This record gives sequence, C-alpha cells and structure tokens, in this order.
Amino acid sequence: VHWLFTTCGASGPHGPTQAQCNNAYQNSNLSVEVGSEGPLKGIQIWKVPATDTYSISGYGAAGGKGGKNTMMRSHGVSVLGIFNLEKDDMLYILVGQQGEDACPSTNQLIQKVCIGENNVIEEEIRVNRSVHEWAGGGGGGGGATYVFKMKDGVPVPLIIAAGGGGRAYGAKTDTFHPERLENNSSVLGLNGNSGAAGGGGGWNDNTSLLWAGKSLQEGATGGHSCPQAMKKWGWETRGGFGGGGGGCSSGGGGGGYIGGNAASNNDPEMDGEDGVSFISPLGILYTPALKVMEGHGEVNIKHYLRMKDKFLKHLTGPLYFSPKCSKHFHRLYHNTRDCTIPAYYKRCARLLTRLAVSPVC
Amino acid sequence: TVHWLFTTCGASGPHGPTQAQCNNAYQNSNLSVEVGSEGPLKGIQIWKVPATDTYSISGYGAAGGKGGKNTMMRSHGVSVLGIFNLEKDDMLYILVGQQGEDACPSTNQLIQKVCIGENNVIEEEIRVNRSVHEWAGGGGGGGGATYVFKMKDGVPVPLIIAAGGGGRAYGAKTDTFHPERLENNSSVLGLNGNSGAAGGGGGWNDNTSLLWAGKSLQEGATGGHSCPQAMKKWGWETRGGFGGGGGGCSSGGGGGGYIGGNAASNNDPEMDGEDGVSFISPLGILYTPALKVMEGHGEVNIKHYLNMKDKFLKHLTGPLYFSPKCSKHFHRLYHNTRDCTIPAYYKRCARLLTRLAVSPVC
Repeated sequence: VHWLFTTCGASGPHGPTQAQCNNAYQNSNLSVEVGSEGPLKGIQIWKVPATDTYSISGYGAAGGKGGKNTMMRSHGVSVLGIFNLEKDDMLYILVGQQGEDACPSTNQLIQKVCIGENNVIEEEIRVNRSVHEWAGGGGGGGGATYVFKMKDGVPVPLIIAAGGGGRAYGAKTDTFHPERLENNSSVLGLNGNSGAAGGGGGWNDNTSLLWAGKSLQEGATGGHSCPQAMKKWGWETRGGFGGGGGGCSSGGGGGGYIGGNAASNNDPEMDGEDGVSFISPLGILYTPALKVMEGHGEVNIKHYLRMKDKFLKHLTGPLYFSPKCSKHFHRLYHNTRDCTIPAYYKRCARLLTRLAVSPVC
Repeated sequence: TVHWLFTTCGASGPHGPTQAQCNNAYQNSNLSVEVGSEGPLKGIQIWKVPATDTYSISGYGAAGGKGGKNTMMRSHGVSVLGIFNLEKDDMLYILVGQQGEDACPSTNQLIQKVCIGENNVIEEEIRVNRSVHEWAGGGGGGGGATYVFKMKDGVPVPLIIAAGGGGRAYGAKTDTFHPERLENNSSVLGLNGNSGAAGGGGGWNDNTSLLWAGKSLQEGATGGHSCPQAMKKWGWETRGGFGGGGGGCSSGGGGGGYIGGNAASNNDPEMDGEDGVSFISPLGILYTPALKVMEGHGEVNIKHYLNMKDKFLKHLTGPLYFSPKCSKHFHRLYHNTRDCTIPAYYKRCARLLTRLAVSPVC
C-alpha cells in the first residue's frame, strides 16, 4: 500500500550504506539502490511501480540539544506534496538525519557539565561575559529531507523538507520565527551563514569550511564542530546528513533548500536557524511547512486518491484559527499519517499549533 | 571530593570497550586505566591504586532490556557499596557492566511495526499452536555484571560484584516477586545460570558452552548472543550485555553476577529473566545492602572513605527514618551516595529508597 523511507539506522553526518538499508527493509516490500561513492553517497534510489498520482510526504529532521535541558530541540519541518509519476522512474531520496545533541557525553569531564558538576562555562560568561575558552555544547543543526529526480544528468528537486537548527548551550527562550518555504527555482539554493558554528547546507553551493554543512549536490554532509571546542575537550556536536551545520557554543544551522544561518559569533544563547523548505511547481503543496519532527526525518509515499478528537485538545491548548485555515486544517486532521496513527498523535498536536501561527492564516 | 568514576567508556552490547575508547572517555580527568586487547581480560580496566588508604568502592550493575513493547519498564541493575583497605600500587581490575539490548525500538520495519502495536503476529502464534517456536524474538537482553577484583599470584580474587538485571519479556504486563540476592562467602561456588531457549547469565568462574548463554568472567565475561530460531525470519537481534548477560529470545534472558541469573526452559512471553547474584568479599565492610537502581550501563565510583522533584523522595524518607532497624542504612544512603547527592540523579535515588523498603533485610 505505502512505502516509508527512513535513515536505515544511520545517524550523524554520514548516511546509510547499502547493507544498512538492506537490513532496514529485508522482509518489507521495499528495495532501494544506495549509492556507494560520489555525491550520491547515502541517498536511496527507488523505482516507482506504476504511472499514477502519488502523495510524497517529506519530513525533515530535528536539531540538537544544548548542554542544558531547558530547551526543546528545534523540530524538523514537514512538506506534503502531490506529484505525478511515470512507471520505472528513479526517485533519489535523502532522508535527513538528526543533528547531534550535546548530552549525554562519553567524556567524563563533558558529562560533568551535562549533569551540573562542572561550571566552567557559566563562570566564563560571568567573569568575562563571553565564551572564548570553553567552546562547545551547542547542538548541531539537523538535516533536511531531499526528494528529487534526475533529468538528463542534472538533478531537479521535488520536495525539500527543511531540518531544524541546533539549540545553543545556554538557550532558554523558545522560537518565534516562522517557517520559510520556497516555490520558485529562480532563487538559488545557497548555503547558510557560518560564524563560530557552521551554517546549514543549501541545495547547490560551494562549501569551504569544515564546520559548515555541505549542500546536496556537494554530497550533503553534516559539518564538523568548531576547532576551539574539539581542541579544548572534544565536545563534538556534528550536523546531520542533510545540510546539517555542525555547532560550536552556538547551535549549528539546519539544512534545506537554503541553509539555516548560524550565529556570526560564539554566542551561547544563539540557536541555529532552521532551513528553508522547497516545493516544486511541478507538484501541488498539500499542506504548508510545519515543524513537527522529533528526531530523524522520513519520507512517506502513498497513492493519491470520537475519543481521539477530545484527546488532541488536551495536548494543544485553545488554537485560534481562521476561516481560511479550515481547508488546511481538514486535510491535516484527517488525511496525514500523523493525525491518524495514535502513536504519532503527539506529532499531530505539534502540527496544529504551528498551523495556528502559520503565515497562511 | 576527589573520586574515580569508571564507566562503560561508550561501549555497548556483548563486547566491552577498547583502550582507545577509555582514553577517549577519561580524556581530561585524573583517571587513566589499562584495557586488555585479547583473552579473558578483553574489556577489563586495570587501575593502579594511587595511595594506601581506606577506599569506598561503589559498584553498579547494568540494567536489562525492554520488552516487545516501547512502553515497558526495564529491570534495574543492582548496586553494591563496600569499604576496603587498599595498598598503594595495587592493580584493581574493574569490569563495568553493559546493559542488555532493547527489543524496542528497532531499525527493521517489520520489527518496528510490532513495537508500535499495529502488527500482531505474535498474538496469533499462541492462538494457532500451543507452543511458540516459529515467531521467536521480542524479549530483552540480560544486563551485564560489574566486577571489581584483584589478582593474587595470577589467580583472580573478587572484591565487589554488582549483578546485572535480566531483561523483560514481550508481554511483560505483570511485575516480579523476588528480592536481591547477595553472597558474602568464597565457599559458595559462583557458577553460570540456568539457560533455556533464551540464554542465562554468567558467573565468576565457569565452563560455558552455549552460544546463546552468557559467559563467565574467567572466560572473558562476553555477552551471550540471541537464540538461533529468533534469527530465522526477521532476525530480532537481542544480545546480552558485556559482563555475563544472556540473550533474550522472546522471554528475556538473565543477567550476570557472581552466580549467573536463571532463565526459563520454555519460551514464555510473560516470564522475565532472573537477575544475577551480587558478591561482597569478607575483607571489606558492607556500607548498604544490594539495591536495584541502574537504568542504563553500570559504573564504579571509588573514593577515599571518611569516618522540585524532592517531593517524590519524601514519600519514602518518612517511614524509613524511624520505622526499622536499618535507619542508619537510609541515612548513609541519602547523604553519602552520589545518586542522592547529585540532584540530576534524583530518579536513581528514588529507586534506592523504594528498594530499601521492599528488601527483606528491613
């Protein structure tokens, strides 16, 4: 009936191998060609079994957590689109991976910061009002989900569900920034800004720094951490398999069509920005860009065409809606895989909240 | 305030850590250990005692694996606190136990669809046939045990052994009815545990032969693999943790210790795996009795010996204070353990007090 594309158990900056996805779908009716080398390394290639109308549901990935627990990791954006496919077509799918959390750590000295035993960073923000020595702890940016196809060698993007920016070490306040989505190919899919932490990788750019995440046509690799942090104690918070920019004391940027810009300096309260999502004019945007993802991304492909209601208002409070956002509300409430499977009802509660503040409301 | 904390060095599963993994774990700390590369000492951390003094060695075993449901509470690992008089330049061999493999979540889509509750092939197995032998897989891995032992003329001598809890079963709806087991005499021979389809635990000195059962410390304390029939179709890998843990199948295997944990003969999705038997040697004093507290891997804390969520602890601190003969046990546990002194480990401290009340010593 449906095909679900996951990260095949791969986590971090580099993606799955062929054997990882072989084990991830062994007795399942799903087979993919995983690239062994080149820039298509870690991208799953899937053959369509019919020439029908499909509904590709792309879900980005979350950013990392800071050295504290006073933050919820910036959730990954969702983009649902209905597309027309022809039998035996090749769908190149990059299931973006989660940006690395700062905690828990295998290093005793860093784990001491994670539980509260070490206070060197708080001391530096108190005696010098800035972090220049004890860098690190800002979670790495999350990776975006890239669903695209190849047109005479050059790749054409279909859906790009952006990945969330990593959280900063001393982050406290929650995000106010809306979800950015693009429909025109006239604007370029450039990489995000990189300062101390790395910025997210775009759709097509030229990555120069190690800590900044790479673009998709560049192989889409999670950026490294800043050297100050790896040199002082080795607090590696690398970005995710999409455009995930690795994070220093500031959170790294997330990936997307346009990468999420990271903090220009080493501000321990500055989180990384989420990426910019993308929908192709060759398809139609089913539901707008909404952050919902808790961990790794995923891609759902299916053929196009009572007590559970009271449960959702307990999770999400009184949500102001517009008679315009009713169309989007219905398609979301009854036809997505989040608002139907009870285990993913926690996702649906998130989806609605962001639909209330949405720009198309 | 100086203390030496031995962890798992980031290793997991039936095989322990390497020397580089531990140098990476104790990178910028005043701790450095020697980890073996082959043989029986593969994964064990050798530690040179820095001075001649009376130390408190707190050994914590490793928890067991979850069941064939994501919403399953795991069998916690046993904690043993002891005071030992140690000499300078004494080589302390410390094995930090590793938790057993969880059944949920899992990368395989078929296995994962069982963990969320939509696929019910296991529930149909008992309806068609009386005995479950085809849809094997769903249990929890046996938690590894934590050993702290010295070497006398090349023969190993134990000091502290904190048993690891055996993993839980697929349909583990009801809880168990047994307390912690502790041995205090070397006369009692520490042998391997009883193994059925899901392997049993691992003892201190034994001659293990079953591949699905955990191995003893004299053999290497390698975790036991899962039963072959569970790898037949979907390949539900649920191996026991490093330290003598047992593979789980569907019922869940037992953890290790001085004496290996017990496992059932028939694949029952309700019966869990019995945890191992802890050990404290006669030369050291027992500070507090054995209590199940660890939620993940084990650990060891050595230190020089002297002499909002707080409300969830006060429900237990009330009666324990003046009710039994173990009032001092509660006081020293609440004021001297790093579970109760560090505010982040409050949950661990909550499991301590709870287990002090149910224990037959009180």
